[PDB]
Amino acid sequence: VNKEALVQVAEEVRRATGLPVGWRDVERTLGALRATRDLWEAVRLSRVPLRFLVPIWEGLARRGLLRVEEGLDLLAEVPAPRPGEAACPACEGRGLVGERLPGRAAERFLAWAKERPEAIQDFDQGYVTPESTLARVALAWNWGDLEGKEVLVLGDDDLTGLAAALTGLPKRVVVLDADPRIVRFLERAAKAEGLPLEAHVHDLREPLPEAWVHAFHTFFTDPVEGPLGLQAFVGRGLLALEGEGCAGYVGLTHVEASLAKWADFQRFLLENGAVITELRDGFHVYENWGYIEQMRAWPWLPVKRRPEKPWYTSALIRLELLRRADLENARVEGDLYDDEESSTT
Amino acid sequence: VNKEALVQVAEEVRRATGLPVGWRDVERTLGALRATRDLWEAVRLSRVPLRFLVPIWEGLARRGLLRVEEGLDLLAEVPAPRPGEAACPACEGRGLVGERLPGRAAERFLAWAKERPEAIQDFDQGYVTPESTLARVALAWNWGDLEGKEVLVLGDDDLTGLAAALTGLPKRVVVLDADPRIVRFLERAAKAEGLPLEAHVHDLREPLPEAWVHAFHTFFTDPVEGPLGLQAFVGRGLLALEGEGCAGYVGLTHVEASLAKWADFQRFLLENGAVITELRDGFHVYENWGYIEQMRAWPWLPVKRRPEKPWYTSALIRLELLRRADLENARVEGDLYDDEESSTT
Ligand SMILES: CSC[C@H]1O[C@@H](n2cnc3c(N)ncnc32)[C@H](O)[C@@H]1O
Ligand SMILES: CSC[C@H]1O[C@@H](n2cnc3c(N)ncnc32)[C@H](O)[C@@H]1O
Ligand SMILES: NCCCCN(CCCN)CCCN
Ligand SMILES: NCCCCN(CCCN)CCCN
Ligand SMILES: [Fe+3]
Repeated sequence: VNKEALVQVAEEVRRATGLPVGWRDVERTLGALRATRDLWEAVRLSRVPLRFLVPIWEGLARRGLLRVEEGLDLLAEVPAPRPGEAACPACEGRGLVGERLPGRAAERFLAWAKERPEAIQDFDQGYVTPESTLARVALAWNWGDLEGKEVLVLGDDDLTGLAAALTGLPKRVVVLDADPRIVRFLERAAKAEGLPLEAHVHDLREPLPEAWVHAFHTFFTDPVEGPLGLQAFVGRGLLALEGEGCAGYVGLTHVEASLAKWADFQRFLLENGAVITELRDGFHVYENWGYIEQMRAWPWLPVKRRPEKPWYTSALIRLELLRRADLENARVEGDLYDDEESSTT
Repeated sequence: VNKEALVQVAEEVRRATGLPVGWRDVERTLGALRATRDLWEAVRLSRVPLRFLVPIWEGLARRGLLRVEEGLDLLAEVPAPRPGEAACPACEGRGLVGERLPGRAAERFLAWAKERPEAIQDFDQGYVTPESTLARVALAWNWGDLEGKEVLVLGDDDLTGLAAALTGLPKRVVVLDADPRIVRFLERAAKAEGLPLEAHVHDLREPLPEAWVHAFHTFFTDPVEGPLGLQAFVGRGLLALEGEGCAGYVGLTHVEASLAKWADFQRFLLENGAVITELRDGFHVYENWGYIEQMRAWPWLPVKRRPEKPWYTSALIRLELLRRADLENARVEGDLYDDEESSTT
């Protein structure tokens, strides 16, 4: 197997699906398979969308390069790099450790996370590990985006708002979520701990209310990944920021977003006056959600076994505004949970 | 002292200098000074250009907010966050570690580093610590940008090329540098260790030779940071990549580049076919160079004592091409080593 084989597998998939699948996506697919035969692990190692993975694995099987039988087994020596093991074990490759946060935030957060609302399918929910929440908050601590600042959290299954509020740092934390279970849990924690934390039921398919426009120094979001998802979560965040000097924290996956779409996201940020100052790939590790068998991709999977360990991960982005973001504050139209590269909804 | 003072301090500096100095840079300046009396540590904690910090420190002193003597001491309570301390100590916040590299590369690189050429001012040199180099290469290993790949290094006081060769992963490594000392050291190492590693004297102000155009899968550079430096090094590197699916690794400082120049750099990348997949800020720690008292900024400093520990740092950026970059291969006109934001030449 040689380099042109990778090119032809991609073009074939590009022809069937209309999606931006290139040869390096095929290389990555094969590279992961050098290290694992487990489907979920292959996904984690690959950094390719699950929507691309399925037809690539099938194209590869058609050519006799891959055996699909209770696992994904390579049949040939391949022209693809093996995954390297360079990640720092002490911080799981993050570079940041939440244990270091003040106000004993890390230990107090673990107590709350034990009673957290379970992830549900209606809102594309699936929460990150506690260490991932605490480290995302620690990035914001390190960049001076918590202390004395007004913090907005757009969707909060991860409980970032709680973690941010437990540090003692923020002036206040406001959390928006469509799910009353998350709002109520946050309001129970706020009252029990004495935290300057409020939470409100709001569906981000509808415009951001005027109280929250240009009213915050810092936002966090781990959003749905459409262009619709970027209108519903990130565009709203940008509009919520007062302006120059305000910062945003954004989750970004490979599983549901290609590099062509990472580039569309980055171009959206740069054209609306922001700049990226951190992009830590693989920063968030997700806890397995209960509804995996009900997602769109499940019937497509070549091997179907419930995962037993984490496999879904995302990058953490920090952006900062160089000027005020005057974006439209419009309704989302179209199905937020049906992006063409989505798979876990 | 309210936020409007922060804005006035920035507006004065901006008006005096013509440079993009904003309120958040003044907040960052002050935030750092909450945490240290030491000028070099204040630079490291600030994330502000030294060309900015000098006049901000002077503007603060003029308003009776900062005492400047054998240390920098704040004279009032200030609305500025204290920088957080959540970096993982194990990997110095990078998330990556060199020790696991293949070929026993870490251990072998350390021994060659002991005899490295010392940094000279003629070429704006200043090498990162050995672990910074190794971690930079390890990021490339984790992203599959070394194994069976053709690697170009554009400038190499850091000896990234030797470190990458020592893994035994690349197909080959080509190093270009204007300094014959760097070239000759690499040749000797290549010969002694039997590595597929070659080095050539080349001045990046001149066109990339045709034999290196669109010839590589991976490049590394830690470049001079003007518009011009970014054209001589990064624009060359992009031209050197074959195209879609190829990777670049770029060092980018706060010390000599503002957030506005970071945003100009990011837009350059995105409009030339690239996408950022990693941006780890503060990844590289730099060893203190000999000619510090002959650098441009030295007479500007409000206190003048040799640094006893590291203070200059830079981000590590990973870019990937979504398509071929067809940039011009023209001669770079102007003064490479005299960018408006430069301070360490
Ligand atoms: C997208 S999953 C991250 C979070 O955003 C929330 N979320 C998902 N969809 C919406 C929506 N349309 N409006 C508001 N919050 C949402 C979820 O309930 C979860 O806490
Ligand atoms: C910017 S310093 C990093 C490296 O680039 C090299 N360098 C600096 N200027 C040039 C140039 N004009 N052409 C090639 N290499 C350069 C230095 O010798 C060093 O090893
Ligand atoms: N469907 C469960 C996985 C959700 C991942 N995130 C969506 C990103 C892809 N569009 C939301 C996670 C919130 N913590
Ligand atoms: N003048 C000494 C400091 C120069 C910094 N540059 C050194 C590059 C080689 N390691 C890098 C600036 C970041 N692009
Ligand atoms: Fe670490």
